[PDB]
Amino acid sequence: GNMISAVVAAAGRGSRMMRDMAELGLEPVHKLLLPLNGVTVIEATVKAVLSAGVDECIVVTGHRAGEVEEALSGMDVRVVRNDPVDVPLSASLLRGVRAAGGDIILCAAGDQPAVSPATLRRIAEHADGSTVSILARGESGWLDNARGIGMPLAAGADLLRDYLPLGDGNINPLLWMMLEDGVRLYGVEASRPIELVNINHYSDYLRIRDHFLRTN
Ligand SMILES: [Cl-]
Ligand SMILES: [Cl-]
Ligand SMILES: [Cl-]
Ligand code: NA
Repeated sequence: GNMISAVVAAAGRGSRMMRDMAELGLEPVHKLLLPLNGVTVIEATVKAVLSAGVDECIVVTGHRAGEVEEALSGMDVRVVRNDPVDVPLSASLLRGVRAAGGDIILCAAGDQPAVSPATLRRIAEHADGSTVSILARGESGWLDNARGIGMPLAAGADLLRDYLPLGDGNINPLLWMMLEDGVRLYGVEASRPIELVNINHYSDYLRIRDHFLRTN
């Protein structure tokens, strides 16, 4: 409880979403660079994380890093690039955690821009050295499963440094590993289910954009 660092994973490909755009006869745009709220998806995500009151925000870049970094160029973030770039989400998070000063890390997906600052703040507040907190698929409370969950989450930096090097690369298998090991996982109910939407398909982006257009 001395310092909270955010790590935003903004380094991955999003081939499915780009193909979706091509299949609509649109020019594909990488998910993080799609327009949202007068800015880009990635700027929206970072703004939410900073608005959650973290002491610093690390952003991990890789895929199309030049463009993602240019999108963020006005923002108060510390950028670290994956090199080599072809690493999975867990490795991107690890690179970010390596760059973070804090004892608690708030891990967020760059492509999940509808999480509110208030939800992120609640997630960060429930983490400690031995407790992982996470955006829940349903109601708040202790979790005995990791169905339908992944990001954002918060955890002790030492705990993340022990778990992130393990597994296949995806976050969800690590959460199941943690539960098997007896790690306490606390689910925080989303303000709105839109907060759970990561941009995998173009339809996910349109769903988020529609929410943003409604709420200004
Ligand atoms: Cl918008
Ligand atoms: Cl770097
Ligand atoms: Cl701690
Ligand atoms: Na499509």
